[PDB]
Amino acid sequence: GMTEYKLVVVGAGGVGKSALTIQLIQNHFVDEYDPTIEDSYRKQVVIDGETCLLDILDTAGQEEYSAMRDQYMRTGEGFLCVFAINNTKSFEDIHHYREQIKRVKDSEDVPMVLVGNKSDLPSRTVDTKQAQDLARSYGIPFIETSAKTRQGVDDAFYTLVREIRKHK
Ligand SMILES: C[C@]1(c2nc(-c3cccc(N4CCNCC4)c3)no2)CCCc2sc(N)c(C#N)c21
Ligand SMILES: Nc1nc2c(ncn2[C@@H]2O[C@H](COP(=O)(O)OP(=O)(O)O)[C@@H](O)[C@H]2O)c(=O)[nH]1
Ligand SMILES: [Mg+2]
Repeated sequence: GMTEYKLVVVGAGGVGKSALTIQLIQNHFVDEYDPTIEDSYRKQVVIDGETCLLDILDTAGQEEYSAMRDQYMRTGEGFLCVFAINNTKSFEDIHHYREQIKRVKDSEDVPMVLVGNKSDLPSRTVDTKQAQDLARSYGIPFIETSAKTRQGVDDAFYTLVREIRKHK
């Protein structure tokens, strides 16, 4: 049968979670997507010759640590932790997202990828070395993306599928 992979995109508001998700789903850059919309989107993709079904949850809204929200995030098999390379605060928030994923999944080795988005912009404030070194501290991959040009979009999502495959 066709394997379905449940992927969750997390990170601060404004980092480009919806833009990255829509680039994967529509193959189009969407510069405007209601920042309050949290929803899931499916796509069949060929990753290493295998057609698999991706189910992408694009998160949104304020933090809520209820039993119901934890139950819903626990359905995720892998997580993209996204920051924007021109927003230092979004990068400094990454550790909080990683800690919450580890808590709900009750595991130290949840499939996860660090994503530095907005790589097309010249206003960089987070050095690539700092981001690579954070991924190394966590023992995860780091992917540089741009939802605008499509740089790294398949690399981010497909690496996460490969991290789920190795974890199973
Ligand atoms: C979605 C997620 C999550 N979202 C946040 C979140 C959201 C908005 C702002 C912030 N800010 C951090 C920096 N300080 C200001 C608040 C943090 N944290 O984790 C990440 C995945 C696992 C789980 S489980 C659970 N109950 C969550 C929630 N709600 C989550
Ligand atoms: N230049 C550039 N702008 C981006 C990129 N991704 C998102 N944006 C912009 O960043 C803002 C936030 O994007 P959005 O996808 O709504 O972020 P979300 O709140 O994390 O879902 C919008 O103004 C987007 O046009 C990207 O890779 N490059
Ligand atoms: Mg959004």
